[PDB]
Amino acid sequence: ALPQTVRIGTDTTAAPFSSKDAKGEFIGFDIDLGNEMCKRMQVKCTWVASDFDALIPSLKAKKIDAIISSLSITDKRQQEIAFSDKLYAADSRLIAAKGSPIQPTLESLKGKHVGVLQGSTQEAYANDNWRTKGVDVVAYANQDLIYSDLTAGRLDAALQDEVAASEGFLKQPAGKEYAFAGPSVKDKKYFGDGTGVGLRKDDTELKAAFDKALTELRQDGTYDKMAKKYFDFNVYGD
Ligand SMILES: N[C@@H](Cc1c[nH]c[nH+]1)C(=O)O
Repeated sequence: ALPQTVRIGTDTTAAPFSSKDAKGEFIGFDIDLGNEMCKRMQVKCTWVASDFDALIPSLKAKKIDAIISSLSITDKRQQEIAFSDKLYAADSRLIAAKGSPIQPTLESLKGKHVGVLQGSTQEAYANDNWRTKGVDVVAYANQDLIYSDLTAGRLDAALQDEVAASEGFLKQPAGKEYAFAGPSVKDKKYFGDGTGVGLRKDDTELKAAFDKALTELRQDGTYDKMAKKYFDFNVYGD
């Protein structure tokens, strides 16, 4: 007994997963995965653009029915919502100007201005480990503002999902002066185990339907073919 229409919230400032084209249409791997799952679930879907920090509150308030927005599956979030099976892996990594000495350490970052998406796992990590100890962690409503402040020289660095930074910024016109600063930062507590569709905990049938559709599109190679549009590596992980 699925609803006729499933409302999916997403933060469209995370190319190549979720963004808007020049005419305002939603594009990216998350959008492809969502549309493909909806097709297989035989439901209509409405995409809803939202600031990232509003997605979980909107889901709990029933203003949307699902989140597909590179939403990392973390222990903390499991206390509040449910998740589909893994959509893809997502590690975090710092970016800074090319030639910057910056590393993802307190010693390197103390007093420096570091941008993070408000509501993100990166904000949680940076707040607990960096802000408490004297890094100027600045939290933003969306990632476009982060990249804008970085290129304006207002930020020294920014922490976000690695593949989004690489494919959506470093390899794009705006990010040519920038590069990764240090290696990815893996931390089981903060960063979770890949991303998934966020769902209300009581929506057991909707979860089962998303899980079934995801399995199905992985089984028949649709996942790999869609992924190949964006990535020359195994985005799913393990
Ligand atoms: N994957 C991270 C960061 C992110 C998701 N969407 C945009 N940024 C999170 O779930 O918090």
